[PDB]
Amino acid sequence: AYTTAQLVTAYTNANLGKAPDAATTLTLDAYATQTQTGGLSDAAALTNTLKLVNSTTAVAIQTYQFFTGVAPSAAGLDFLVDSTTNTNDLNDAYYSKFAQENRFINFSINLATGAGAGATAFAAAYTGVSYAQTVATAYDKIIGNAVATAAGVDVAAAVAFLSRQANIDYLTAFVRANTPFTAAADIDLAVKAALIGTILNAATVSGIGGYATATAAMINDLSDGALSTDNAAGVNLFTAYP
Amino acid sequence: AYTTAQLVTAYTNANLGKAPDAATTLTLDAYATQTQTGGLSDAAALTNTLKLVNSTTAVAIQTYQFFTGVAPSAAGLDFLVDSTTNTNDLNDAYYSKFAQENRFINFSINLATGAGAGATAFAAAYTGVSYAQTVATAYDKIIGNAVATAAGVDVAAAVAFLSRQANIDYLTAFVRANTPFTAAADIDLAVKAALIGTILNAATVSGIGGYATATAAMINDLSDGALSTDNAAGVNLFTAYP
Ligand SMILES: [Ca+2]
Ligand SMILES: [Ca+2]
Ligand SMILES: [Ca+2]
Ligand SMILES: [Ca+2]
Ligand SMILES: [Ho]
Ligand SMILES: [Ho]
Repeated sequence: AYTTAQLVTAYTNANLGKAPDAATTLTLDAYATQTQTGGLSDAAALTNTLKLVNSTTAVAIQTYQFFTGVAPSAAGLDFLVDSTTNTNDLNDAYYSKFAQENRFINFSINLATGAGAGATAFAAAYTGVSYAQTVATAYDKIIGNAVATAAGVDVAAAVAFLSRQANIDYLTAFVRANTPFTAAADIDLAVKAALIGTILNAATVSGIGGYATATAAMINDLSDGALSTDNAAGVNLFTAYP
Repeated sequence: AYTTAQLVTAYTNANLGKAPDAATTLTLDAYATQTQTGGLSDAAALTNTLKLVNSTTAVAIQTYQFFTGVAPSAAGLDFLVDSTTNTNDLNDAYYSKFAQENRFINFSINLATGAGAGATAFAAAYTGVSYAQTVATAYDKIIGNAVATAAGVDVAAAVAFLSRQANIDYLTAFVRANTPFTAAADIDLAVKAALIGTILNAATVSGIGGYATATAAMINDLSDGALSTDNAAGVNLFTAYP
């Protein structure tokens, strides 16, 4: 049985020192009183609390891992999510009009195609490969292929959907309008980055797959105030949380 | 098998020393003779007896808990329900023309928006949140969300109903006419209080949910004359009756 004052501290540390909105406080409060009456177990309540930190935090853990091969350190996460120094950060003013999806896409393009940390590596790996393959391989990397089928979701129907011509056209226009790219190669390259972003979203929302399960465990460890692993130059998810 | 003289004592202590009306005596009598013939079990008869004390007592236990975080002590309950000192009390002359519903609404507005004990806390918690969210979160706090679905009642249909525009308009007029509030903020705040009141009624009438089940157990303990928990400065329902 959690006091409503414990669930807010668990939420605050997950959000890296951002105190919850008035609205969400009421949501947390419901989860507390549903544990005092035994209409909800303890572990269940805590998971739902940490589910609310998806947009702010999970966006920074997941994308960094996929592109640079390592999740940011606790100190680094602070900078990306909730800081004094970064004027514009994930739980700040700039981003308050981006949905969950457009947050993932934003982070992806940044890290991948710009002067970002992942640019040189992602540029060499995904050159001269088709949209179809980009999606298929990435789907398997993130969500697994075996795991998805066991979970009951049909892989073939999902991959086809993401790579249909209508989808590609939508992104092409999106990337052309928003990003300062004009070259034919860089636009192509950025579209791929946006697709992988879309997949990361689709992963974290369903809870299936390796990426989603590890990120959940990192946020759980981060909940209590102190991150156990906390290597100075980044934590590799798959090493630390088996 | 209960003698009709035992069911009246069980009713009297639940009502805190108010002896039942002529009409209800006849109802209790039926419940007695239905236990002597074995057309009704013992526990069943006693529950129905205590179901009749809903309007008078359950109104004071439930509302106090929701707004001040603690049900009133036995001594306090006496004051609210059936006393010499309080000229106007729940089972007295003032309230004899209020239905069950309007009793809940009355108590809510008192405790929440006035100079009542809950004013300062409720004022800070429910400021700058919409009608929709007020209802949704409160529904879950009181009735549970998981519990309701298992019980078979569809949550979405019920919450939508409570927050439909027609409902809000009815209350707005109601609050404006009855309460001495003229400010635009206080009226807004009082409407929310009235909604939560409506939900408390809807809870106690169906028997579903954490709030309703605990209040039933407190009344059962109060039935025999002596309240076991009886902390001087209030009994927290969810601690005392697991
Ligand atoms: Ca900032
Ligand atoms: Ca930890
Ligand atoms: Ca009196
Ligand atoms: Ca007792
Ligand atoms: Ho922070
Ligand atoms: Ho009394």
